[PDB]
Amino acid sequence: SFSGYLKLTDNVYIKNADIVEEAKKVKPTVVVNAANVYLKHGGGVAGALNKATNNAMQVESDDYIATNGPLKVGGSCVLSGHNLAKHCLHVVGPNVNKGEDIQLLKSAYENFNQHEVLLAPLLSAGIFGADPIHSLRVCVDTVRTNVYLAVFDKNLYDKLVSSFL
Ligand SMILES: Cn1cc(C(=O)Nc2ccc(O)cc2)cn1
Repeated sequence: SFSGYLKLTDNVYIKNADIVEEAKKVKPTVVVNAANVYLKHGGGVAGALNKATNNAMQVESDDYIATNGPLKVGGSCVLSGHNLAKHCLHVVGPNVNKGEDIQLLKSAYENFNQHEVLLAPLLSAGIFGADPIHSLRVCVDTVRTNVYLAVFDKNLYDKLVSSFL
């Protein structure tokens, strides 16, 4: 199972880890992708997860978009986890670099409550432009299921743990 995680709360755990390497190791039931509404997995966590699937995630995602249209900011969809997980929960956190409503981050984290356990990144963090300290706070105050957060950046991981209230 998950190893080397620091327990933050009853249900939230955190580790300084590459979520792709963590997914290949754990092979969780659910890996969360930091998706955009178009499921265009170009960069950040999405680009890394997609590259690990040899682009199979993008091929599946394009078929999903062709059939269903784009997701909502704050929404999600369950697709295959390919070689990384049983499922991938593609969750769209607001991208503050695209001027999206930061208040939608709580709605984005609510998607995690539909799954008993997840391996996830901090939503809207990284190239999505939100403050990761704020994202972790929304995560702990919203998610009730067991969430194992992988934070790629060591310096950010240390800042998140040392400032966690
Ligand atoms: C590697 N990495 C660093 C960050 C970061 O520091 N983001 C950030 C954005 C807005 C803020 O108000 C404060 C911090 C995200 N990923």
